[PDB]
Amino acid sequence: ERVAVVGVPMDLGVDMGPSALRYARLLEQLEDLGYTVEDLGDVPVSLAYLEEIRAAALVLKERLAALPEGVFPIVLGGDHSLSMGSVAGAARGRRVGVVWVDAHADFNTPETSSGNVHGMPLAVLSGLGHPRLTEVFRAVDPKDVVLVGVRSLDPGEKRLLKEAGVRVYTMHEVDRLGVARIAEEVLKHLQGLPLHVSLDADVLDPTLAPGVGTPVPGGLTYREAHLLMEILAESGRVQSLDLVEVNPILDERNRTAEMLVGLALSLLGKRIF
Amino acid sequence: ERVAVVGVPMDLGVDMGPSALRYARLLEQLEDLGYTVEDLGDVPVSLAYLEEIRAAALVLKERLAALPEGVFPIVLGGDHSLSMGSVAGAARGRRVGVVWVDAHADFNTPETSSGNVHGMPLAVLSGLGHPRLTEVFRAVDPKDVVLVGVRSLDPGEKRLLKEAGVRVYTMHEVDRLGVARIAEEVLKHLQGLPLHVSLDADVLDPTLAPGVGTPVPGGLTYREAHLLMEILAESGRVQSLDLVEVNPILDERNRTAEMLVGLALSLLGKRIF
Amino acid sequence: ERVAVVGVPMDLGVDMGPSALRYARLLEQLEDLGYTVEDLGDVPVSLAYLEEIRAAALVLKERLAALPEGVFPIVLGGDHSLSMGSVAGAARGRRVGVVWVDAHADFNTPETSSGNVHGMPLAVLSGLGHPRLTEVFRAVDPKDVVLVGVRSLDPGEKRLLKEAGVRVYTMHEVDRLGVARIAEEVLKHLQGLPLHVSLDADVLDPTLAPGVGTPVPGGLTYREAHLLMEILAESGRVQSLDLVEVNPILDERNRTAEMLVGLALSLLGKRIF
Amino acid sequence: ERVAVVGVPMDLGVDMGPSALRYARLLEQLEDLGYTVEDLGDVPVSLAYLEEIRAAALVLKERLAALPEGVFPIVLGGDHSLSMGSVAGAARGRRVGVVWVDAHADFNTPETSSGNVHGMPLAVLSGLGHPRLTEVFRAVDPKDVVLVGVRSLDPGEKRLLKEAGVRVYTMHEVDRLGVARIAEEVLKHLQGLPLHVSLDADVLDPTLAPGVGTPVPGGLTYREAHLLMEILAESGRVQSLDLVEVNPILDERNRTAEMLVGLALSLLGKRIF
Amino acid sequence: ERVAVVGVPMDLGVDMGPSALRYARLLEQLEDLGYTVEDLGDVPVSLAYLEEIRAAALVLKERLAALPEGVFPIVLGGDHSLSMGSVAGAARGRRVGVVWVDAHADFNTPETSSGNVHGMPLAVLSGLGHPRLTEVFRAVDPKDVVLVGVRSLDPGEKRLLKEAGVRVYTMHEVDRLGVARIAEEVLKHLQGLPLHVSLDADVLDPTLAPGVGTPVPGGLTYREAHLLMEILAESGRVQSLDLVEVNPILDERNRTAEMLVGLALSLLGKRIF
Amino acid sequence: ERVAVVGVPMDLGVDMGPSALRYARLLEQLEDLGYTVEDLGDVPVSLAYLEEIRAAALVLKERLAALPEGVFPIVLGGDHSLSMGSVAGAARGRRVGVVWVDAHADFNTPETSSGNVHGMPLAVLSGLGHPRLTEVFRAVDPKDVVLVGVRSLDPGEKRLLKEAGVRVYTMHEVDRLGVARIAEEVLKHLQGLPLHVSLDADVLDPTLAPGVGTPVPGGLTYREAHLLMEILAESGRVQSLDLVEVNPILDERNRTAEMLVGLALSLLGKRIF
Ligand SMILES: N[C@@H](CCCC[NH3+])C(=O)O
Ligand SMILES: N[C@@H](CCCC[NH3+])C(=O)O
Ligand SMILES: N[C@@H](CCCC[NH3+])C(=O)O
Ligand SMILES: N[C@@H](CCCC[NH3+])C(=O)O
Ligand SMILES: N[C@@H](CCCC[NH3+])C(=O)O
Ligand SMILES: N[C@@H](CCCC[NH3+])C(=O)O
Ligand SMILES: [Mn+2]
Ligand SMILES: [Mn+2]
Ligand SMILES: [Mn+2]
Ligand SMILES: [Mn+2]
Ligand SMILES: [Mn+2]
Ligand SMILES: [Mn+2]
Ligand SMILES: [Mn+2]
Ligand SMILES: [Mn+2]
Ligand SMILES: [Mn+2]
Ligand SMILES: [Mn+2]
Ligand SMILES: [Mn+2]
Ligand SMILES: [Mn+2]
Repeated sequence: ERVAVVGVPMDLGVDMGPSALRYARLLEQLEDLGYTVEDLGDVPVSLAYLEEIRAAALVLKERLAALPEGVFPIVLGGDHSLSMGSVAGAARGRRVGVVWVDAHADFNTPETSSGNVHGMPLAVLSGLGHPRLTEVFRAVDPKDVVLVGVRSLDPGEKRLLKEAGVRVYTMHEVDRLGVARIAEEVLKHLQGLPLHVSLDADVLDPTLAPGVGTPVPGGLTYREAHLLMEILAESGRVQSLDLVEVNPILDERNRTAEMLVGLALSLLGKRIF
Repeated sequence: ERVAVVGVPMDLGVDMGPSALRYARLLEQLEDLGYTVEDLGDVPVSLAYLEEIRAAALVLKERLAALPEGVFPIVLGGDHSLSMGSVAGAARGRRVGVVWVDAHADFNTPETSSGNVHGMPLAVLSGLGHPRLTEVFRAVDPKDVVLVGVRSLDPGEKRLLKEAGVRVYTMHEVDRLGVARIAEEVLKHLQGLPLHVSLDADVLDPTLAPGVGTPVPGGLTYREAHLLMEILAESGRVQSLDLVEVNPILDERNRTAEMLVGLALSLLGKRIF
Repeated sequence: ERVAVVGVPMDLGVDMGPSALRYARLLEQLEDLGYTVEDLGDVPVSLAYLEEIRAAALVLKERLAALPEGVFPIVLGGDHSLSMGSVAGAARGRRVGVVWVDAHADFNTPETSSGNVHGMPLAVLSGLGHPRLTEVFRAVDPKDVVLVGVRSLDPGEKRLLKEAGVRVYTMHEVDRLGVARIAEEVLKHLQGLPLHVSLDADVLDPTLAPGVGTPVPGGLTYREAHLLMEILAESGRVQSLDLVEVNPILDERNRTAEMLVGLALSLLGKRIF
Repeated sequence: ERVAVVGVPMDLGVDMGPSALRYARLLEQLEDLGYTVEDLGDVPVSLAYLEEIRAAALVLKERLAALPEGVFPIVLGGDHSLSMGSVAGAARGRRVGVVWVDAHADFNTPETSSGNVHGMPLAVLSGLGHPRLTEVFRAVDPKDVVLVGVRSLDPGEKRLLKEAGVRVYTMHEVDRLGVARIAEEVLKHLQGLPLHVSLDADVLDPTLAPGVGTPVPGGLTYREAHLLMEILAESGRVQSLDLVEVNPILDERNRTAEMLVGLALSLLGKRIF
Repeated sequence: ERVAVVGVPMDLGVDMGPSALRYARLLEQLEDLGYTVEDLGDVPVSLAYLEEIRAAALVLKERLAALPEGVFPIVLGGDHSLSMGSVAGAARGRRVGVVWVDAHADFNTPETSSGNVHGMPLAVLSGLGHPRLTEVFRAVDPKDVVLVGVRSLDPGEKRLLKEAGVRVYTMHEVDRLGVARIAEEVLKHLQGLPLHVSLDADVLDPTLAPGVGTPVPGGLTYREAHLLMEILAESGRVQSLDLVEVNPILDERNRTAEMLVGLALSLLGKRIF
Repeated sequence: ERVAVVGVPMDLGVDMGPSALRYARLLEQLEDLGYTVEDLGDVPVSLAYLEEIRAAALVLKERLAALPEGVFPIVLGGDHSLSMGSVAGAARGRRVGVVWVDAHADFNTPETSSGNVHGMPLAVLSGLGHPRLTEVFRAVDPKDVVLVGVRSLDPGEKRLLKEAGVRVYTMHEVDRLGVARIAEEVLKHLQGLPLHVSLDADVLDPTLAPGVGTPVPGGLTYREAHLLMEILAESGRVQSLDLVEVNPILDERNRTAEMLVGLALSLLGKRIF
């Protein structure tokens, strides 16, 4: 019944993502859906910038852990790095499954690689990476993580993912199996666990979502993304959500932000029938 | 072997739809397919406009009912309201299955809703709605009706559809099951019955068919629409067809009209092999 | 030019009907008439027996549907129940008119009645009755059905027939109008449609055709039956035929089977001049 | 989400009530509350005047009955007589509970009494009174009616009310039990039913609402009226509302109209917290 | 249309339950209802007996999973322990709602308690209990389970039920709310899911069903039990059924078995009107 | 103030019902209630027996029609067939509502069915059935009839009841709505009309009233039956009553007759407070 929205304008043009999502009327539409919604505003944001990222993500983690239970958090973001804080915070010390819907795996470590932290959050959350990050953000077991829509990986990432035993559904599996079957398998693999969904806008085909920093051709269609959100919603186990990497500076008429808002609605129960 | 084409330029810019469809060479192409074709011209068209709609639809019903049996009728339209007359007329007092391919259910009543009659034809045909319409247009049992491609419904419509027991395949089912399976299920549900296909241009994704009054994203692809028509055609039970809601004023290079003409050809037997 | 004969020795002594008909030289006489004939042998036959009947009729339906078009099928039978499969199969998914020449209407449902399925085939074909049957055998529309020679009906049957709007020519109409006029009206009522003739031996007066399970006095004379067949033949629209209910165990010198073979020859063009 | 406002400037100076209510910014404030509002304008108004009243109320009934379901109607009025049409029209043929908040019971018949029709609407609605009125306005069972705030009754009225079994909460009961308890009892007595609230401005103490034709001392306080509206709103069952008897000619700075507009907002969800 | 009946004479005198139920003409009456029925015979049955129970339940699970889809399975039993296999098998790997109509919750684990396995099946099915059982029988999410008619619970059970979040309707709720409302709430709570109904004879008042191992006073009346079955039947979502714990050795004239057969008929569509 | 009791010992062991009812001191208790009572004795009684039934019922009709108005008639019976005469006679040519409290609908016609006339009285009274009966006993419009407590119907009866538009409250509705609400709805449905109550002993659960020819489990409880009678009594519109189908030969200590006598007392005003 209750939903809390918090923004993380972190870009360490994605820092404009939270405003774009708000402008796509995420809040008004959540209310039309029957939810009572509260906008918590934005979390202050001031190798590269590791400490600054740590500081911001820490505020986020603490902000989410404070929420009275029963309040569904939706984090609007810039960098996917914010997920280190959102997942750790939203998990509330309990075992949660993570469904990472992204064109990338974000499973790099300082060792595997351009040194961008927003390319290592899922690894950090899994307990792999720089100590200053894992010490406060490790929050999920690699076996309780599922990647969906992946189509671009670094050599080092591939190794780590395999070593860690993370279930990965690349676009190859999406094409081969279909979203309906994959969604079912995702729920089975993470059965009995509350689920945190982290949705990176770049999972959508670039033709549909141009407003992303690292576009990769051959992504999910509008319909597949909605189906995935609908099936995950049906499970009734989704407890939190990240809407990240929206970059209005590369977008067209804010359609990428509008896309993600529509997907959030589907994930929270909006149905045709 | 025989096909009769009649237009209903009713908009009570869709009134330009019949001309657009004729300009897309529906007639010439039906002949290339081996059918002998006759253009019957247009039916005269002069809450909102209920009596005027009733009058026009009545002329249409009578015109179709008077056709010699064995002559396949294709009604070109503006408003989907014309289907009250086309289905009642093409049914010939007989039990017919109705396959409504539309982004909407057109199952509203004066009570459920903007008062537009073109949003109530399927309800009327099923015997629900204003007495002045149901008294002369009721023509199908709700159980012999199947909706395909629906992605937008009003609250009242949902209730009526469930109460009536109408089989509904929304885009969610389309994504989940696939058109092939849905087409098979349609034929099974309406097994042994002649079939009337009512095709609303808006069932197609807006990116593919922009020339429609009420576009709704996430529609059928070009291929899916043809596959549906081809499987229905294989049954050999299709007996009549409506090609409605084409709006050239909102279209681009008449591509929406061309889309529907191609779909009509597939429904009438055109095959790749 | 081509005729295919198939037997259905179903009695769920009419199971001996196919052999009796073959022994009456149906095949040799069809050849003398100029047809190239192929005997397909018999379809395997193993409330009462509904599933067994469904199985056998389904094999029949598939066998007929698989025939190359242009091949006239003649089904020899025991129970008239086989018509659920012969009509559905011979229809080939297209609209066909049914001329049911029988002393009975076979229009009962499980509700209207002794529970014998061979008393419900026409109702099933018309979409009325047990779901397990109508779901695979519904194949004709009530207004495309004409009963000729009826002289015995159950109370429930009368209701269903009137509700369904089936054109019925009982012996009262035969006596009042004459076969010539009735045949003309049958063709008019089913104008433009290919015709399936289902001939039950009991339509003939018992004095002429004793070999039937449920004889009813006051039936058609030898000449009337031949006149009906000859006029239907002249239309050039007859596409399939059932020769059912021949029971050699109750017959005299196989004359009933010989009667039906003679009528089949008239239906297929045999003429005095 | 949707609200429709219609006025009935009937005084057969209360005819100036609709304008006064509109000038109190009822519409603008409903929008600030989040509702989408449509002003339908006024219904034409031309023993005493029974036929003229009937005509106007009939137009009103039809106008409300034609509204798409889901649209909350608020009728602005002069005479409370308009309620014969508003309740009958807003009921939509279904069983509805009526909460009549008035200093009077308006339960007179031509027999019980000054012949003013605006003193008989509730009786008429309950099926008691002149045939010309009950024949088209009877719309509620006396047992689904609850009067709140009554402090002035005619001898005849008392008899009819008791005979009919109408639940009446006079100011004596208000003083004794308190509005909170009375509001709870009202919802219980009319449990499971959609509610129509008819608010007569004279239910409020004259010192607070001087702009009324028949002021009666000892009415509801500002706070009690708002509490009643808030508790009724919490039920989520209120479907329609009448704001009647506002007379600007006897008012002071339009405060009575402003009072009612404030109460309408409370009834529609406005809350301090 | 199709029903398969299988018995599990497990008592590890309830082992005589399957014969008692068959003697109550379950099969003959299902056919009178219009279903085609097949008796699959019985599944071989040879802390306490955990492995033997596991073996039998496994055979049952496989037998049901192997059934062609569309075939409604009814499992006749001795011990309710058989449900570990019937539910897992009937679920067919898909998400199913479970309606457990029992005087007990059968939600014990080896830890919570007399060590009887037939007092732990629902817990096992929910994934709680001995590993040897949960590894092959876990098949439902605690949130998709609803208990109806409970009137006897162990301290440990109460904890587990609350921890798991299982919706429980004890006889207190039944008395307070009424079966009509409870049935509605059950369907809502398990909306959109196929339903498996597990009916324990002891849910019925002992005065009505004496033939049960653990009778508990204050149970459901004959009418309440039929109403529950009728409302669940109306949903059209019931896909499987268990009829367990019938003990003819403690019964009177087999009335408990006859009671359950009647309830099965109501659940499968039998209605007064 | 005045009550007339007449018996109809018709069984064409229910013929012993009138004596059983008298022995239950119906008369003495009616006097204790304040009524002046007169026993008119019994009406002479000499497909099946249609003419004999007609003759007896006719004598009954004439006997009741001849009673001075203001005298409440109570007819004690054997067969419910007597109601053809009691209702027609008690109606006195005026429009009366009929409350048929029975486990059966008695709405059969010679066509719908074992040919027992006592299974067709309500139909006859409604103008459906054998001409010999309807010509002299038709006396009520199907729309002024309400059945309460029904739990057993023949297929044909269902059709006739729906066709005729008779309001039917089966035990399913009783369980769902409760007698209180049903009694209110009965009075509303028959508002403004004098009421004739026909009470068949078999409406009561067999466990409570074993003395009936066709017992059907799941009937009304003692309290429900008294509540129904008390609410009908409160209306003050009940004008006549039949107490039928009491069979002392199948009864236990005349408790069924005592049950009905008690119910008559409640119907005639006996109250606890
Ligand atoms: N509309 C936002 C711009 C996004 C800024 C994020 N820091 C603001 O101007 O407040
Ligand atoms: N070419 C057609 C145009 C279709 C018009 C819509 N009422 C004409 O104007 O004759
Ligand atoms: N001539 C066949 C007899 C068919 C009668 C029924 N199955 C045979 O005996 O081989
Ligand atoms: N303001 C209104 C006056 C109240 C009218 C009521 N009929 C007008 O001048 O339109
Ligand atoms: N009639 C059953 C008896 C059920 C006893 C429990 N195993 C049998 O086949 O012997
Ligand atoms: N005691 C009554 C008995 C009624 C049985 C019905 N004809 C008598 O012999 O007069
Ligand atoms: Mn990412
Ligand atoms: Mn990414
Ligand atoms: Mn449409
Ligand atoms: Mn549309
Ligand atoms: Mn026949
Ligand atoms: Mn026959
Ligand atoms: Mn008033
Ligand atoms: Mn007043
Ligand atoms: Mn149990
Ligand atoms: Mn139990
Ligand atoms: Mn009766
Ligand atoms: Mn009865």
